[PDB]
Amino acid sequence: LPTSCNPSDMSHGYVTVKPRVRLHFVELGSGPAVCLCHGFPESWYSWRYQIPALAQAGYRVLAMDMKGYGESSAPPEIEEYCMEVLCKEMVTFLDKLGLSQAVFIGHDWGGMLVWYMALFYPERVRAVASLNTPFIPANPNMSPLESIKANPVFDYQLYFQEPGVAEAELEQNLSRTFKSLFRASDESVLSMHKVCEAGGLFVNSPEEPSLSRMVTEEEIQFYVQQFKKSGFRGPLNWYRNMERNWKWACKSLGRKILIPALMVTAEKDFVLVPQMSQHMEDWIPHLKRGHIEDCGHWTQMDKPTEVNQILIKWLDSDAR
Ligand SMILES: Cc1ccc(S(=O)(=O)N2C[C@H]3C[C@H](C(=O)NCc4ccc(Cl)cc4Cl)C[C@H]3C2)cc1
Repeated sequence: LPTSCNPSDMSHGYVTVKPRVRLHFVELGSGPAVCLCHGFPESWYSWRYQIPALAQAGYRVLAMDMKGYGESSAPPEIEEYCMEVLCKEMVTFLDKLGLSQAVFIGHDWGGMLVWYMALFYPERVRAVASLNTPFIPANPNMSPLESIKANPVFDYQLYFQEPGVAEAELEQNLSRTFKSLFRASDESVLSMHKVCEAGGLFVNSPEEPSLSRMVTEEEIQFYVQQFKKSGFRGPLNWYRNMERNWKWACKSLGRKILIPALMVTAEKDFVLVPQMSQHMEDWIPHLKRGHIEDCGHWTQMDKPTEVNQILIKWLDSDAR
C-alpha cells in the first residue's frame, strides 16, 4: 500500500562501465545519492515501494539492475560476477555519474555487495545498510566448501554450482519460478534447506502455484519479462565464485567498518536468520540495527511500510 513504481514512468539510466558491460538503473528524487542493490533473483523493481518513499523523504534514489539482470549486461563468464569485479564496477559507475560518494543499501546478494563496498571502498560509501544479509568476516583457514559441509545451512548453494543445472529448472517456466519463490514465510511451497536432497527447488512444489498475498499477477509478469532477456546464468554466476570471493575477503581481515552502518533483520527469513548477525558490532563499531516482525526473506515487498520507516529514520539520522 505505499506508492509503487510504474516502469514506463521512471527515468531510466545506462552507464557503460567497461566495453561490454553497461549497467541500467532507475532514478527518482533530489538530494544525497542512495544506491539500492537487489538480491537473487530480483530486479530494480524489488525496490518499487521504497523508491517513491525515499525520494519523498528528500533523497536521490538510484535503483540498480545488478550485473546479470534486467537491462544490465549479462556476460556469460563466471569470473565477471565475483565480488571484486562487481565492486570495482560499482565504483566505476559512481565515477562516470560524477558521484564522490553514495549511501549503499542492499538486500540478499546486494547486501553482501554493499558490505564489501564498505570494506574495500569506504571512501566512496557514505553509509551502508543491509536487509537480511549479515556481515561475517572470512575464515582464512576454512574453505567455502569446508564451511558448507561443517555447517550446511547454505548447502542449496551446491545445487547452484554446476553451469546449466539450476538454469534448466529456473528457466523452464518463469511464471512458476517467481510465483514459487516470491511468497510469505507462511505460504512457502519449498524449503531451501531441502534443495540438495531433492535435486531441485521445485521438484516437490505445485506445477501451478497460487499467487502469494505479497504480489499481483502483473508484478509477477514484470519479473518474467525481465528474465527473458538473459535468463538465469548471470544471476546464478554470483554463486559460482566462492573460492575467489573468499580469497579476496581474506585480504581484508582485521580492518573494521567505521562508516555509519545499519543491519536490518527479518524474523521469518529462515535462510538469513536474525541470529547470523550477532556480534557484527565487533567489526562495525558504528552499527545501528532494525528488526521486522512477521517478515520473510522478500523484505521489501513483505513489509514495505516498515522497511521505509526504518530506512528513512536511519538515513535522516546517520547518513545526513
Ligand atoms: C563472505 C560471504 C559469505 C557468505 C556468502 S554466501 O553464503 O554465498 N551467501 C549468503 C547469502 C544468502 C544468499 C541467497 O542464497 N539468497 C537467495 C534466497 C534466500 C532465501 C530464500 Cl527463502 C530464497 C532465496 Cl532464492 C545470498 C548471500 C550470499 C558469500 C560471501
